[PDB]
Amino acid sequence: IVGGYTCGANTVPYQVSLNSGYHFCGGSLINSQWVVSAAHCYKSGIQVRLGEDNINVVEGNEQFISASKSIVHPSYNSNTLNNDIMLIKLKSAASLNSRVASISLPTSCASAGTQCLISGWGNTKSSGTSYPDVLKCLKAPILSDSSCKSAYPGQITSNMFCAGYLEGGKDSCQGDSGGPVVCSGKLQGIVSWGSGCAQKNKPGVYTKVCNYVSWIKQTIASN
Ligand SMILES: NC(=[NH2+])c1ccc2[nH]c(-c3cc([C@@H](CC(=O)[O-])C(=O)[O-])cc(-c4ccccc4N)c3[O-])nc2c1
Ligand SMILES: [Ca+2]
Ligand SMILES: [Cl-]
Repeated sequence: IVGGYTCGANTVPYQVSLNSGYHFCGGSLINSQWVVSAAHCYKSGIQVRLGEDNINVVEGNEQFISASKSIVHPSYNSNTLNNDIMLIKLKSAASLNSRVASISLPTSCASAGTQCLISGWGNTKSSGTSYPDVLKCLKAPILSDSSCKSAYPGQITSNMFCAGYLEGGKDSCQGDSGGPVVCSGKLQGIVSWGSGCAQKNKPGVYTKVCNYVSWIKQTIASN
């Protein structure tokens, strides 16, 4: 997260870290046995880490559970990153409490101007790599579709939205991918891509979760 702030331990109880010997993507707990992340964060050998703050120290509250299966959206396109969403089922359910809780799926899509909270252990520099130990947060508004399309002409599908600041300085970045964009207490986006991080006129592009609710629900129901 570039230009963000330290969240505070466990203030984002739905945030998860996908780990394969190191943190590679974030994700969101949507129920005690399922997580939502981005399809491009897929790989085998994933361990889901819940209740984390400092990812390099066991401070307590952590639950490390292996993924039983990962379901990448069948229509995911790696070249355009359209349908960049993935569901991960956990081998055993997580014990939910105040430090580990699920976030709700939306009923409606959010509007431009909606303010949301983006979090993750991704890079904090736009020029170079500096990864943090604790979770970083950023408050960012959803931009209008015309501003999004003007910034990424021909690359925005109806399953994406932009959120951020056109002046640069604040954005999500590598390592934040797969994590949550929560607005008014509902999971509205998934960190997906962007051009560099926090560059002027190149905002973050997120997966528009509201378009996948029926799919997420049907898929969980049949697995
Ligand atoms: N500016 C943004 N809002 C933004 C948001 C999420 C991003 N995720 C990534 C991202 C970048 C990479 C690098 C890899 C490298 O330079 O070593 C790449 O391919 O350009 C990789 C991933 C990535 C790809 C597969 C699995 C986990 C990952 N973290 C990113 O999400 N960039 C991002 C940029
Ligand atoms: Ca830890
Ligand atoms: Cl266009």
